[PDB]
Amino acid sequence: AMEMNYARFITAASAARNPSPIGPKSMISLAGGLPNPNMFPFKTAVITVENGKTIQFGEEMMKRALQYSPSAGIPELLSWLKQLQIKLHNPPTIHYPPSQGQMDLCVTSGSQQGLCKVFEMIINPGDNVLLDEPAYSGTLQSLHPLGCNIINVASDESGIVPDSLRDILSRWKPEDAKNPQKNTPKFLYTVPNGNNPTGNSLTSERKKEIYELARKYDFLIIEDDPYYFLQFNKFRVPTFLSMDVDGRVIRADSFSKIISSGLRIGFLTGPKPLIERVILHIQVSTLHPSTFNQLMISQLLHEWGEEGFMAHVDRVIDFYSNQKDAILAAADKWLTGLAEWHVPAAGMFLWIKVKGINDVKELIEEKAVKMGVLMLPGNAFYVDSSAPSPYLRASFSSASPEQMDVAFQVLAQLIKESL
Amino acid sequence: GAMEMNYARFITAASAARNPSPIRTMMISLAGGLPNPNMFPFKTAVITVENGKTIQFGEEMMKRALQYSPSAGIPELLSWLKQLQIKLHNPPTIHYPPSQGQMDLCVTSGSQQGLCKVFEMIINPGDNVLLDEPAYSGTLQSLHPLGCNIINVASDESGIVPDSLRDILSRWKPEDAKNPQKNTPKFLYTVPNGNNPTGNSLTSERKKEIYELARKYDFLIIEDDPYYFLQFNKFRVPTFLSMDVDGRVIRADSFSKIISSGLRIGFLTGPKPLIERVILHIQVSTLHPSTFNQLMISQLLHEWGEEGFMAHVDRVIDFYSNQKDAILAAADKWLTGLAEWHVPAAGMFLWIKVKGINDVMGVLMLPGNAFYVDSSAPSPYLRASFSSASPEQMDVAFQVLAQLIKESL
Ligand SMILES: CC(C)[C@@H](Cc1nnc(NS(=O)(=O)c2cc(F)cc(F)c2)s1)c1cccc(F)c1
Ligand SMILES: CC(C)[C@@H](Cc1nnc(NS(=O)(=O)c2cc(F)cc(F)c2)s1)c1cccc(F)c1
Ligand SMILES: CC(C)[C@@H](Cc1nnc(NS(=O)(=O)c2cc(F)cc(F)c2)s1)c1cccc(F)c1
Ligand SMILES: CC(C)[C@@H](Cc1nnc(NS(=O)(=O)c2cc(F)cc(F)c2)s1)c1cccc(F)c1
Repeated sequence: AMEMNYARFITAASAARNPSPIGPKSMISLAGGLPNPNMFPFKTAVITVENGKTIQFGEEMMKRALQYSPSAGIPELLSWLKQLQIKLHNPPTIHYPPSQGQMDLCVTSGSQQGLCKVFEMIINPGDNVLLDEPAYSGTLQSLHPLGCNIINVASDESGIVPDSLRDILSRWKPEDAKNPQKNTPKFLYTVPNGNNPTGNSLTSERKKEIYELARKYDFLIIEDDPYYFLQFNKFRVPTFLSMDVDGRVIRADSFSKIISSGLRIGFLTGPKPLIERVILHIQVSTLHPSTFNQLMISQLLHEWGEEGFMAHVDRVIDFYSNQKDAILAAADKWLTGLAEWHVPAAGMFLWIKVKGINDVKELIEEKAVKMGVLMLPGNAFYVDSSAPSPYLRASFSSASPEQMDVAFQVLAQLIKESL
Repeated sequence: GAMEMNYARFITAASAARNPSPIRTMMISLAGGLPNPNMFPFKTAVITVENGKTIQFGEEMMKRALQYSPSAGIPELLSWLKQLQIKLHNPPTIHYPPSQGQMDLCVTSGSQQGLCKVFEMIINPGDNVLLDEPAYSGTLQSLHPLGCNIINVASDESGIVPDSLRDILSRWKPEDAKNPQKNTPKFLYTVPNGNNPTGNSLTSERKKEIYELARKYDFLIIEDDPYYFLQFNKFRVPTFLSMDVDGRVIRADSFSKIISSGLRIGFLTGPKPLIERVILHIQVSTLHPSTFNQLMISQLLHEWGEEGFMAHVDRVIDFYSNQKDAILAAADKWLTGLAEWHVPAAGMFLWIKVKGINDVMGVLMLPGNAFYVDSSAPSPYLRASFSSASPEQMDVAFQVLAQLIKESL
């Protein structure tokens, strides 16, 4: 375990944040001075749940659900998720001292809130960041105003190529990480399972190689992993968090694809000194994630248990895997000869390279639309969105087999008559 | 008439660099990245509402509630709130061109989210900001890491004293507002009704005097108004927004004291170029406020109508006014000649100056220290909460406080 200097990953503004000058701690007991919840108009709730179950908010629970709650999340959700992270990832940092990157969790208002806060905590203008393009548009949109240089790491069907990362890092010496003025990268960001838009996932062996490069040049890994629970291989690949001997990994998990996107509940797992910075920023922004929505999820998860949760996840994977089977069969049918793709390892996107056409934006935004078919041009997933893209992101989250037949029959036509 | 605003002046390099999503460019569509909501385990909901009513999310409505939604908020809530702001405040900027500061509204994940993003949009390190201490601890905690210099404007039982502001601003010539080296204040922040922690509220005439100075030295007014709907006398004071002929007011409204604090639904009203910067920052952080929680509130507001909402607010004001009376009666009984206090005009707090002591359950009592920029400095003040203590609890709590004061003198 290498010693971490967390202060180098914390901006002046982030470091300046202080805890508020304001038995077992609960808002039920400690909210006497906060707004009186008897004034709130919602009184009880029943929410039906799959397999003929319910969640009930009685009068007391409704008052809690409608009241303020801690910035890091409700304690019982944090506690249940801590145990989930232990079971799934057994992170090395569980019992490290706080100052050495003890594993710490924060519930966030979506995972993207967590990620944004992490990026803001770290990045000064002119810092270098590593990621693999095509990358999620939200991440690129988030990094742009922070004024970092984004250095693109090559990727393939197995995600980031370690040799590319190695080749990028050879630009510095390892000892340059001790010299702020050398500007060695502050972090590597990646989506390690079912990258949006590619559908590609890292292997265990590559993750080990990337982790060791992160030690060698002393940078953080931001493991943005919203499709962790949507891997089609039922043996889930070990995560960067699971290898994190140094406490250099910040992991973002999301409920958005398995439980609800609209509830805006995700969570960060990472070293305590960095997670604390994020919590303090949350505390002066959203204050906390919706108490009501946390209680819906926390109650569901407590009633399910870890087995029930994982069973749910399995049923979600089964649905998306059948959808993947269907979209790959339409691709096989119509696009063989006219386009390239890999089988998605996780998530909900098929990434289609159109052969013999430099850009596909006109092909969609005039020709495909007019034929009642829309897919997404690839340009949005690069730092330079004006550069030509031969790629299309096709979602298999919703469309029927019949709809995928039509869309791809229509795409095949337009590819033929555009060559 | 209306002065021309240079909104660029109030937008950092970082905030100005924010761009909209290329997926904004947008029938069998495989283009979207929405997860399939049929996979989500919550299926329907029934939520009981005060005075006998129910709110129902059927199957389709539940799938919407559990799914991503627009960044500024759901259209039904946005339109209801827009019409609320037009009716209450008649903002002079309603029909201005977008670039001249047309009134815009965003639903936020609580009002504080809106305010934080506004502060972040505006402040470079070393900028001057105006506010009245004692101030909301959360605002001070938000401003500290941005590295602004907080200039304290004097205040009293009627809030900010315009003559202090006048005197403070006279340091600059008004032309200095166009000279970045002079570092004229970028904004004035205040809580105009029921200031946390003082309980004091601005008067109509002072608000007009403050606005006049804001125009002359060209600063924004950040109107943080979460106790607007807890005005005890029920004769509403005109807002800074209602006098905002220039589009220099950003207003924060909260549902935290009247509908729910825990749902994290508030709203931000302001000039479109500034509100757009806040929306773009939201788009890369929370994305939007919870769709479920927005729908709860929107369904409620629509079954109530404006009349149901105001009847609700009316009963909430009566409850807090009755609490104010009880805490004041407790204070009269136990604290006269040991302490001093003004009658709160709104909100949830009694601010108590303890006589003789240089520096300071049931009723939460917090030292005054937490409401100043310099929290290490001695404070003879206590902030006492009256949101929930019963009359018996107030009686005991102040009996105890009187004893502690007497034996410490
Ligand atoms: C919503 C606001 C009111 C809270 C949010 C908070 N965030 N973290 C907290 N930590 S705690 O007090 O130790 C705590 C831990 C629990 F597990 C349960 C509990 F009830 C209390 S309280 C707040 C924010 C800023 C200033 C302030 F005084 C209070
Ligand atoms: C979580 C607990 C620990 C807090 C509860 C609080 N009670 N009053 C508070 N006032 S505040 O920070 O100004 C505030 C008022 C609002 F209305 C909203 C808001 F976001 C913040 S915070 C606590 C702190 C100290 C002693 C104690 F008994 C309880
Ligand atoms: C109508 C609006 C509400 C939709 C429109 C969208 N449809 N597909 C998208 N694909 S995406 O950018 O790759 C994406 C995928 C996710 F799975 C999650 C995510 F946050 C973003 S964005 C929306 C949804 C979310 C955020 C947002 F800016 C716009
Ligand atoms: C809670 C009661 C006491 C109300 C009494 C009112 N005072 N002025 C009002 N103006 S209005 O144009 O009739 C009106 C009515 C609506 F139904 C909706 C709307 F947007 C505007 S209604 C109140 C609200 C806020 C602060 C306060 F001091 C008093």
